[PDB]
Amino acid sequence: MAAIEKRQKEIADGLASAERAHKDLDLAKASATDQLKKAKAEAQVIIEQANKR
Repeated sequence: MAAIEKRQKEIADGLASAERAHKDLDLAKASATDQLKKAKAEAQVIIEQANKR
């Protein structure tokens, strides 16, 4: 459906495509969480949530 009949090293496209996406989403989520936490904590005072321990 994607590759008709022309492709050699797909790992490359998948690496850059998966890397750029993973990094993008990661930075996005992190930025949001940090931004929200910062704003909230700044509003007055709010504890933090433990995702692990």
